Amino acid sequence: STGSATTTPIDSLDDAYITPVQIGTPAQTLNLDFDTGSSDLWVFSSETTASEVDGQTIYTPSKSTTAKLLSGATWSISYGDGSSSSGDVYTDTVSVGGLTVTGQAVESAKKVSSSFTEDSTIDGLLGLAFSTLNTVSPTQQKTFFDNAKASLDSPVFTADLGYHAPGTYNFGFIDTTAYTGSITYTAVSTKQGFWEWTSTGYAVGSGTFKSTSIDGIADTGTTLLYLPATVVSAYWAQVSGAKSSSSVGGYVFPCSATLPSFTFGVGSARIVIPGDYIDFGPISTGSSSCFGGIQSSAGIGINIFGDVALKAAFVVFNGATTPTLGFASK
Repeated sequence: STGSATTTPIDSLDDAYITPVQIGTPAQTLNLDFDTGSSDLWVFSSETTASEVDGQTIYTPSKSTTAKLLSGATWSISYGDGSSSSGDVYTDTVSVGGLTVTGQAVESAKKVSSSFTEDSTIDGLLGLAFSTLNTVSPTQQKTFFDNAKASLDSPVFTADLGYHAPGTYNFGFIDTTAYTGSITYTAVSTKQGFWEWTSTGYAVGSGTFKSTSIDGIADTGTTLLYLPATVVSAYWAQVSGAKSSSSVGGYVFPCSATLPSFTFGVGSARIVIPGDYIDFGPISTGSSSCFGGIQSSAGIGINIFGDVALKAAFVVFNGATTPTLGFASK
């Protein structure tokens, strides 16, 4: 089997991407944030505290003929941005882009933090990291990908995120029309439960490539590119007037600037992030200070190749017995 679904930016900045997901019988379509940095499929639901729902579409298990309470199971998750959610669990039929999994754990939110309530465009998350990170207790559950894997034509999914445009998540096949050149594969460590890999270095604009090992995670659920302070300082030093603002919470730059590109290494291959991808616009409405898309990972404890980096590539998440990542230009 295979699946193929379009993923759409939630706003003009590409702050996140939503993908329609069918849950239950008859289908209830929710728009979920596919997150390769976590391993829970959780939704706004009929059980979510009413004051914490503001425009999201909800899953109502009582209206699904295939829903079953997973008796005694609970979940509770905290993300890198300080957001959180928790609740109980149903199993139900879940389809993505024509690929169906029966008996998928659908984590029904009873509580969500303010950042989730305030984002009306995101109806929940679909985690695509390793199932070792799934928070369901006392019986840990499998991700949609892990449950689909055995049925897929190839044990892979691919992320093809757009810049200010829709893109695609495919399951079970590699669309050879969706990228240019060849795919470079690189090793993955699953020790922390992430798609963790080591970049071979970086360049700023037209500058020379610096060969240096940068361990980090491929995380579709993180907007920005978070790298070591040395790397980030070297980037922003090439932008007149850029500075790190403790008041704003990262590097800002004059909105009048033209940003340089950023290159990262994948083995001997190179992925170029155009400068425009690094512009996250005014810090507040009407400001002439703009927020940067490359930020320091200092204090986060991991480097994160978020959407800013991933959207510059066609990315293969190879879930074979020995997992690997692949990157291609596009």
